[PDB]
Amino acid sequence: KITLSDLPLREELRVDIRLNTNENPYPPSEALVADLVATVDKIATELDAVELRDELAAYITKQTGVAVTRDNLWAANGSNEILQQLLQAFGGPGRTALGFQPSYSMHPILAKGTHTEFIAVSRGADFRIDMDVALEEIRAKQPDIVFVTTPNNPTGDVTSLDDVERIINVAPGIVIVDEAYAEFSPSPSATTLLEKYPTKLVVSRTMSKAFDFAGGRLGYFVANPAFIDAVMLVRLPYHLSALSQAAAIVALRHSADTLGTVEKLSVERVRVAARLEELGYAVVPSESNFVFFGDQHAAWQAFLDRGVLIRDVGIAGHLRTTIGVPEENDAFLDAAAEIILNLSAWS
Amino acid sequence: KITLSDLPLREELRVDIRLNTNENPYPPSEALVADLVATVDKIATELRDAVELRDELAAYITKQTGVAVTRDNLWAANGSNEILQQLLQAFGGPGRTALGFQPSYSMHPILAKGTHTEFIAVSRGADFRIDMDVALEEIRAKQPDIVFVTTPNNPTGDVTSLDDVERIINVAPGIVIVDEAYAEFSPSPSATTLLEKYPTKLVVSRTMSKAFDFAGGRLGYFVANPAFIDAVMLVRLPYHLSALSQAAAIVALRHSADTLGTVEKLSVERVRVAARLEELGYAVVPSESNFVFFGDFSDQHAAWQAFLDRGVLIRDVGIAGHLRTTIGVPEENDAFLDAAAEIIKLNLSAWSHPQFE
Repeated sequence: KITLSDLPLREELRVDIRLNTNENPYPPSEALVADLVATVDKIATELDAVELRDELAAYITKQTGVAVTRDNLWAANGSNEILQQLLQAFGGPGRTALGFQPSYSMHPILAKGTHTEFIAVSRGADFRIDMDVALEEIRAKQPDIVFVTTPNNPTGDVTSLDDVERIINVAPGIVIVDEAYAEFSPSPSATTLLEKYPTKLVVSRTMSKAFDFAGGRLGYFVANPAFIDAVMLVRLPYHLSALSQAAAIVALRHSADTLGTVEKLSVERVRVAARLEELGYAVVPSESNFVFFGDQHAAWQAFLDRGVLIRDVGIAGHLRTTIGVPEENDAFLDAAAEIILNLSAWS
Repeated sequence: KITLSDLPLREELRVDIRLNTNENPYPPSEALVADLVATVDKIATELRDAVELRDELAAYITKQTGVAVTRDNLWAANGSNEILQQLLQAFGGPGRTALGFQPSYSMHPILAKGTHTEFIAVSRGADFRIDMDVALEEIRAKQPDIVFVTTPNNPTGDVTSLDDVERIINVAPGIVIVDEAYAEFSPSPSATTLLEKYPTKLVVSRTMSKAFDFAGGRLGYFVANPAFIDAVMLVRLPYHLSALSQAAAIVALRHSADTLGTVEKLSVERVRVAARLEELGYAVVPSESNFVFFGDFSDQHAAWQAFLDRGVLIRDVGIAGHLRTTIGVPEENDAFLDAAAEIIKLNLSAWSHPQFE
């Protein structure tokens, strides 16, 4: 009986209240569900994602205030797939992508699958991008792709558009601004910078943190139309099924009810962060649906013992709690107050 | 005007009766639709690696092929292209090659470009079957890391025997992907029967999108030794397949019995359409898919226009002298055969203007 070692693999490849995944805990609207079931019924009975892209452009126009059309919009099965496609067109063998740590956007499987070398530059002690290092490294390394995540995961930190523009101007290739968590932030979108940096800027977005549509998922990006032409050369034909498209379309036409719940999540974040600081925790200012706090795996166990699952992102001294409904949020705040000591590391 | 040349692109990247896409034209069962809407409602209201879908796919394949498999032999992705991409990422890629037999639709050029696998093509013989001497010679010569065999083949409809497949496997040094996208319509046994014997080499690729119809869901999958699931797990995008996509595929699978009845009906109709084309005087490649590949036209695009003029959309696959008609409902099939009859005595020609620079 055979193991992986026997196959010709490429050699380089050798409980109750859960606030640990960064998703919208609120139930979907009756009108959403109703539209969903009626749309599947119609599609189930049988009579490049143009319609979905119209809808995504509409959603972004109203969300960001930047007027875009389907020509600026590109959809895939998820954010990882959006990024894969961009790395295939603009990264890959002999090319590099540079990002700022800690970040969840540059998943290692993307490098391996696309053969793009990933370069990491540490954020500063405040978990914010250190602009002097950032611009020096980009100028040193001439990376083909620069990633900026804002708001950042796991830290929640936003980077100003002025700083983003700085990064774009020194960046020789493309820049992917990852706004997965942008819905929860009051700050303006980098979509406002597209007109000025058409050959460079791609704004990456997702429906999977704010929306909830029968377990649908959708990653998308906003860019100059030429970027759509580019990823069309690498995208898998019929990558996006009619079903996936339809269901994303339904979610997007009920986005008004979705944006009400993200408003509620955003207000609750401000609260949870403040209270953590009262309790004496050091909390990175956030504009996401989560908080990054501490000064840890032991602490993570403590919370779990009290029936509260948050996330250990493997970053020393800190843990990430995603904002939930208020009862969940208080239940978290209870555990955290009492969770505040040393203990040594063995081999 | 800003264009694609202004971006830092990788330099190598620089009517009524439609019988032209190879899908099942029959309506879904009321029970299917009912289950689908109830499932989505349940999932929509909100109470690791597609394990449940894979249990159900394994059950399907066990019944269909007769070869006993579990979820550990089964791997699911959004479609066949995605299944192939993942395999090429694990087993192909920079410095490696994949060899196929033309004409075939399985090795899409975008797969080569996205994965950086070099594709090699070997021509099928004058009968549109794999010419085994040339096949085995070229595998020997090239030592390709991946060999593709599509059976039934698209666009030709031709099946390759398991004996010939085994010959190909034994000379192939890397892996062999047998693409059985169209297998449901064929009476011949599945290469899943060969899995036990060739665990380190053989992957059988399958899809639901030709036979099933489930709210515009799509689902590609493969059947193999469990070690192959371990392999593609290293390259697959986490959460590549949505709960929704999985759910819907599971509903289609639990109503398979209804779907298999409609494929039976499509398969009987194929035998008819093919025979009648041969009566009319058309040369028809023996098929076991849901389509027929026929002609010896002078200008086959002209012929394609003729059919369309008569309200019948078939497919021009850009192969000289031939066109591909996918089998539909019997009325559609007769409507096709009518036009086919009229067309076989015309001396159609419709040259285009040439390329002005």
